[PDB]
Amino acid sequence: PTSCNPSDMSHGYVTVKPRVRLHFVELGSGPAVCLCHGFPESWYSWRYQIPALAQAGYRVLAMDMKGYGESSAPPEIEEYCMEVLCKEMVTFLDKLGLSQAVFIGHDWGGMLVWYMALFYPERVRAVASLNTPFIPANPNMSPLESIKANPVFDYQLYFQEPGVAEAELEQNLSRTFKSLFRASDESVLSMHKVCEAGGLFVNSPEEPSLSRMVTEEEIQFYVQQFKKSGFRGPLNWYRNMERNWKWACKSLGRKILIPALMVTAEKDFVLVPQMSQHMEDWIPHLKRGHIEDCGHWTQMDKPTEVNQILIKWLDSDAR
Amino acid sequence: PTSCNPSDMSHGYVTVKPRVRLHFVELGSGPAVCLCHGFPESWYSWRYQIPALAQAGYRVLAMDMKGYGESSAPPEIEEYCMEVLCKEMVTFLDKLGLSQAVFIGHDWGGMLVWYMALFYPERVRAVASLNTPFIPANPNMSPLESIKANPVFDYQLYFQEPGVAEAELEQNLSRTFKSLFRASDESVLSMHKVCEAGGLFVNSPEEPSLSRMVTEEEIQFYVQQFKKSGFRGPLNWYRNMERNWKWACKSLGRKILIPALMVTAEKDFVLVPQMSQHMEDWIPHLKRGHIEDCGHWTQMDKPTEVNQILIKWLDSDAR
Ligand SMILES: C[C@H](C#Cc1cccc(C(=O)NCC[C@@H](c2ccccc2)c2ccc(OC(F)(F)F)cc2)c1)N(O)C(N)=O
Ligand SMILES: C[C@H](C#Cc1cccc(C(=O)NCC[C@@H](c2ccccc2)c2ccc(OC(F)(F)F)cc2)c1)N(O)C(N)=O
Repeated sequence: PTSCNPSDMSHGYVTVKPRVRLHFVELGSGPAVCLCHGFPESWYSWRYQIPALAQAGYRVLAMDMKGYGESSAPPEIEEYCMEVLCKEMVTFLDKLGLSQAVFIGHDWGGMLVWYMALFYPERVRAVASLNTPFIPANPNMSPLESIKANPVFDYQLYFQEPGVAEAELEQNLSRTFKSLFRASDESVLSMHKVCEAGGLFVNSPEEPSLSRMVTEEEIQFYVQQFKKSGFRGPLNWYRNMERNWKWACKSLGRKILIPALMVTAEKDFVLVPQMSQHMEDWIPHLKRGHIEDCGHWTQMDKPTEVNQILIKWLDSDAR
Repeated sequence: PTSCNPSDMSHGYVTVKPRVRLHFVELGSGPAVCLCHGFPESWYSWRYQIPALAQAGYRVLAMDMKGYGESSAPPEIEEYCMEVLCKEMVTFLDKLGLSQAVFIGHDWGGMLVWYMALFYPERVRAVASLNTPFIPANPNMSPLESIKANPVFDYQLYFQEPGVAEAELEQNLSRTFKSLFRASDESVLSMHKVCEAGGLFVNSPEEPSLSRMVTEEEIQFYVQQFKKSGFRGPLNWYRNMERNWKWACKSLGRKILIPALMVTAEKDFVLVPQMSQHMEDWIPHLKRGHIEDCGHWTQMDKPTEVNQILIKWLDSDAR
């Protein structure tokens, strides 16, 4: 599929709070579709979808999420709780004069668009998530306890204390992104026992090979983006589990009634497809896509499949 | 009508050439409507139309024209010929992924949108001009000669030599804009015999009163905008008459066939309504509005009337 060159894009900026402005890239005309990337990514993670969606007749707004890229990265950890992040995205729509938008997210952006649909359905025309399932909060089980009962989420405890994971991820950015952005069959990093091994990359090469999914030029773009604000803002998305849990609990007796799509990825070994298995009981109008041979980095692993799934669903359920 | 606060707007930037980026403000969803201001104005001259058009179901893109505001102001005079300006606006649409837009202009922006419709009709869904008529080039009469046969366009000869009008318009910006932005019954400046009187403001108060059309805060916004690049870029729009005439002559045997609207203003003593009188012979699908008691500064003189005319025409002929 056709990709984006960053300097041939229209760049938009919206101030949603005194020291917080959101940056986005904008392409096409038609119904507004807002794309929300995950950790640790960029608007550029949507590079294969932006031209394709615009060509299909949508107005694509591909965000730099708060903490990333050209968006502001306030220093405070609580600025990255889901409650604040969602209300800023509503303000974003307000300042653009958009009554509604389709929201499509991946990874942490998938979590965000689910909560947008849950708490601001009147502002969400339709919602789609790649990899990230929607699991309603259990008001009887705290979040950090649910993380210890699952060993693959152990890197999340390593991410908790400010400054620790930042030093490792920032020490060599090219190594960081070449180590992360890999197909499942190429994966080089261990998510289990990160805390007993000292860090996330201790048992990965100092000069890793380039994944089949990405070019050297595409890696260097992410590198350039993360030189701006570093990893603190991105990591802060993980540092609000108790507040996110308390907020999510305030919604418990309610369903998501708007058109919705869940896209699972066969080889995402962290956000595994089985984690989505009873989403229908909460989301009555939920539709599904599923991508075989697809790892965690869904948009760049299987861009053609992603594009086909999204455009078919947009054309029937969002338009 | 509701106006705009500049800090609650979404701001967009598009690079159309190596050292030229266009700034615009963006509000609403629906068909793309691009608003092009005149001399010496700003996107903010559309402040009463932007919320109203967006509320009526349009996606408003209100430009800072090249040379103004947050848009680039390259130094070269030939960068502001109509030929270059229009091709940049096509590039603008290209980079936004817009196949077409409605173009609405006033004053020099009215001239620009007429030439967009003439040379790039496939990119103009519909075209509207406030005050500025469309008069096809006379290939037998040079432009500076046509200006001497009309005494009201004598300030245009004063505008020709670089640096001269700049010194007068820049010497006190608040005085400049308070002197210009006035109703016809309040007008304080003489357009005739500017060159024999030495300048444009020689016979106007050093501390002029504030027009009924504008507040002190609105004046100071223009003042702040013109501190950025000064008047050279704006004045350069007048310094390309021979090239604009040669380019316009290349189109001579052709009509404008797209939906079109000409809005005349009873009390614009420079762009007088009579100047539009045989536009129908060139623009077969031309419709008309006419605003009584309206001077040159149409959008802020009669904003409610302008809004009503534009929305009625957009809803029938552009949508
Ligand atoms: C509320 C709270 C939560 C949450 C939550 C929600 C969405 C996403 C994430 C998340 O961590 N995304 C990063 C995954 C990424 C990664 C991992 C480590 C470091 C950097 C990047 C990765 C990379 C390769 C890979 O390949 C494979 F699959 F491993 F082979 C898989 C994943 C966390 N909570 O407690 C519960 N229960 O939701
Ligand atoms: C191709 C070439 C051309 C052209 C062209 C096209 C469109 C617009 C203009 C233009 O000059 N716009 C500025 C008017 C403005 C002004 C005047 C002087 C200084 C600053 C601002 C003004 C202010 C108050 C006012 O009030 C009233 F009506 F006077 F009472 C009227 C006008 C020139 N050409 O040779 C021919 N023939 O088109």
